[PDB]
Amino acid sequence: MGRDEAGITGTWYNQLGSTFIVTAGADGALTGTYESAVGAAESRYVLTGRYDSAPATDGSGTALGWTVAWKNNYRNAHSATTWSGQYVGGAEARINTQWLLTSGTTEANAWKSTLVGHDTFTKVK
Amino acid sequence: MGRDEAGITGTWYNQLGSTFIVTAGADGALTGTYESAVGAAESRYVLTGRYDSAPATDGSGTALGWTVAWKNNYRNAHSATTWSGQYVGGAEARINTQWLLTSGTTEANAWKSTLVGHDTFTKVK
Amino acid sequence: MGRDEAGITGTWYNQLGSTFIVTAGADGALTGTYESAVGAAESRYVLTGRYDSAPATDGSGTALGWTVAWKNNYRNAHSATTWSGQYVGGAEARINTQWLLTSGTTEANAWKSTLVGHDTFTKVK
Amino acid sequence: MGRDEAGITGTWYNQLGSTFIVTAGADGALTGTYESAVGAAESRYVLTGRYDSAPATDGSGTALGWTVAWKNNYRNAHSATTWSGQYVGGAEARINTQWLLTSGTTEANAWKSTLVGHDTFTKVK
Repeated sequence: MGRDEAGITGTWYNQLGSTFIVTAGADGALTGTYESAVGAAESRYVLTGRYDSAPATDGSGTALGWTVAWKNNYRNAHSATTWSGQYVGGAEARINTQWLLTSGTTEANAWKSTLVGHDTFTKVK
Repeated sequence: MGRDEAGITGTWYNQLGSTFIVTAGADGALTGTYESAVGAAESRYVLTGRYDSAPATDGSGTALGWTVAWKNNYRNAHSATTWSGQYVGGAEARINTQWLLTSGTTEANAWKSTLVGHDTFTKVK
Repeated sequence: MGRDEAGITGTWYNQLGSTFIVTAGADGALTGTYESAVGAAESRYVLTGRYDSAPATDGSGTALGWTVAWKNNYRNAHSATTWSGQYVGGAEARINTQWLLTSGTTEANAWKSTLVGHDTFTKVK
Repeated sequence: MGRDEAGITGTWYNQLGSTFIVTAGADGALTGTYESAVGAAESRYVLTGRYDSAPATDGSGTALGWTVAWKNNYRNAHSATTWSGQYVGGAEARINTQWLLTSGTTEANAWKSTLVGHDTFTKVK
């Protein structure tokens, strides 16, 4: 099994009130669902990603990332977000991320296609 | 099938000489392998991601993203990159992306954990 | 005078313990000094930037940005950070930012030249 | 004088057709005007920034950054862009940047306040 397979697997909540439900595989796979509290989103969306299944043992976090394309049976926002970050274990376990949200645009509007931000996920709230 | 399922599936090359091999599923799945020409990388790494399988029909690109965790049997760089971007079809087809590369760090070094950049992928070179 | 000239001018502190001392001009100028609690930095560095001197009156924040090149008489880290964000007034006044920190690199290493992060500045601590 | 004071000072053009006119001071100051070919912009805007006036001599680029707040006598877009990058000298001299464009928003919309992109500036076109 992956070192933080147990630590990562489960339900996570960010500062916006969004819900991230993920299963970490022994090989490095992340699969689950994402529900955003904001934006052009309704209900759950598929996510997939990857994590470092053999992280450093020096107190460093565990690198990971995942993607959601914002299409499900209720809604299509013609966009995708990727979160890139690290898992930090312990009593106050966290996933600290930065994200890039790209919308489909014409070539003329591609300069304004991509939003950037940061989400912190915790096991409570 | 997804609108750009055929357009996205295949081999792509970026400005650094890296090779992105991807299969787009009808549902929105991206699976494949990534080989970086630079950095702490050797040979192929698993990737997974998502794309908008029903994009707009107004000339807009197709939003997508994917993740690579930089661990395989040869090397572990304790890091993950996510690419967020859009596919643009046509004779000069492209995937234009921005990326976030997070390394596992201690809490003290988390401020310097994340690199940002941009890759443009084409079907040739 | 600028709408938030009074609100912006002064001393600000971020989550890392860094100190941002700024004067906002009536025209949109930002001038001052920055002292980082982390990284390849010692003592104060010159900063300059700009802010929207006539922001919206709908409860929106006030857009602004500034730059520090990390050279002073004590130290040169061959790098520059830009912070881009907005000022939010009130009892819990804040400047919420995202930043890009570019280091001078060879062309071969340019892909790994730029760090990204986020700082929140407040009037206390 | 700064090592690349002469190299940086002048007129630069990016891939969008925007015009960046800058004077580099011996101390590290950047002052000038910016004219964007795209977005909510008309004519010239004030810019200010900083550069490393004593860069490395190992073939590395010269770190720099600057800010434009998008208010002038013609237009106010309640936003600011910061460019962070490096100057690379030679026959094909370039300023390679990444940028963050923050708009003033309500707290509810702050998650979608910031665009990210990349501009490459050259002395011709």
